[PDB]
Amino acid sequence: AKAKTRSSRAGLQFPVGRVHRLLRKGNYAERVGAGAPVYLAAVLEYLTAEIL
DNA sequence: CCCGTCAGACGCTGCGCCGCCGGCGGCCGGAGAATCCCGGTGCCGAGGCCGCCCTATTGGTCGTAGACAGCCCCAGCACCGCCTAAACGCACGTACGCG
Repeated sequence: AKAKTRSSRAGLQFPVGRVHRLLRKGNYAERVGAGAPVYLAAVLEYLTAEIL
């Protein structure tokens, strides 16, 4: 089997794979819906793009 | 002759004119003092590149949040009538305010 990054699978650049781990250790919740981080990383890329 | 009336000239008063002076205002010239570029020079640090590995991704699972399906029932909403305090309009005037 071959693996592909999730960021590409969303057509995104920011590290969905990394940021998902952050909420897991961030203790904001005990369980995270897998859909949430993909949404989250998308937001940041929009925000960062807006400023520069 | 002088007074009296009216008339005419004088003196005084009020005015504008007249010239002077001042002040003001405006406008400008140009010094000149900064800022502003403009070009020459040289880094050091982006940026770029390479090694590498730890984490991200994959497969599987399993068990449990949570949907959802259904349900009861409070209590939020209508509305209805009677009441009056509460709101409203104006009427001054003086006092904050603004210059």
